[PDB]
Amino acid sequence: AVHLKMMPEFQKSSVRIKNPTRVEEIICGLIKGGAAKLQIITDFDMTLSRFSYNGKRCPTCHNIIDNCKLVTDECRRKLLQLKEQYYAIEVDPVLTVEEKFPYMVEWYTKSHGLLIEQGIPKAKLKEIVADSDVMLKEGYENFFGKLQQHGIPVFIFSAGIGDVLEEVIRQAGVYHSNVKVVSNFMDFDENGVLKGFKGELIHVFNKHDGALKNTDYFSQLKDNSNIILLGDSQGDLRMADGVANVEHILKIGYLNDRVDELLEKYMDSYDIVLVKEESLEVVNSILQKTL
Ligand SMILES: O=S(=O)(O)CCN1CCN(CCS(=O)(=O)O)CC1
Ligand SMILES: [Mg+2]
Repeated sequence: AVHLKMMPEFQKSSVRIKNPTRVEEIICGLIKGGAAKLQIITDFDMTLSRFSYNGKRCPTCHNIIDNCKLVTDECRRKLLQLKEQYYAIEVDPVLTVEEKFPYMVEWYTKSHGLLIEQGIPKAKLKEIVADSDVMLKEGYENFFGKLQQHGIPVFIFSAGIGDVLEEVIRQAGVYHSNVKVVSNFMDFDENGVLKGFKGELIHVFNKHDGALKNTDYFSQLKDNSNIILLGDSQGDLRMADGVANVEHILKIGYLNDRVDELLEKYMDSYDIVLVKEESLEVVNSILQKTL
């Protein structure tokens, strides 16, 4: 039997849970299925990586390139203007999420277009990442470690930049064979210089589309009918839309900012809400019981 009251990780003040009885029954099912039935579906930026550090906001994978030595101050000025204009639409309470779709396509196309003009070589991504301020959430080594030990499928589905994300986890020593990355991947020219992005754009609000376009992955994992989903946006809730069969799914959401505005909505839509929480200890505690 599962009792959250007796799990110390669940007593942290960052832990908000609307329906603890329901959470216990989902976790109960996760434990029952063990390793053989488990898979993880997660975004990257601000979920696996930190939102802030020492009162200073940490970079998204996109920001790692924005802030690097290969990008000029005038470009960063334009990237910031794009962000100020378009982020206001992202967080706009009046527009429906569907209405925000074209605006997100514009923002990401325009910001990716600014990076392309700056001339980013593939060979420099290692240095750029090593010199960046990116941080993984506390407990990432045990997170990735226990999962790889038990061969648990991990699907990292990111609206960020796939090449950057991959370099982050590679340098962290946690890009193991069980980890599949679906993101916006760079397209390089004959000289190994960024000229564009591959495939269909993934942004904060269209992850449903990509979830369905990964049938290959999810049908291979038909038996993995128990899911742990980790997100930090409302859009991350769509990341399991491609899952073959669902027996139990637990949804854990990092609420990193806009806390007063979003808390009620997060508590209604995620089973577990982690408020201004920079660790993976709650998910790790569930894995400890399950694996
Ligand atoms: O062998 S099986 O795979 O069938 C289930 C055993 N598995 C191994 C470790 N235990 C004890 C950790 S805890 O319950 O103290 O967290 C959790 C579940
Ligand atoms: Mg994110």
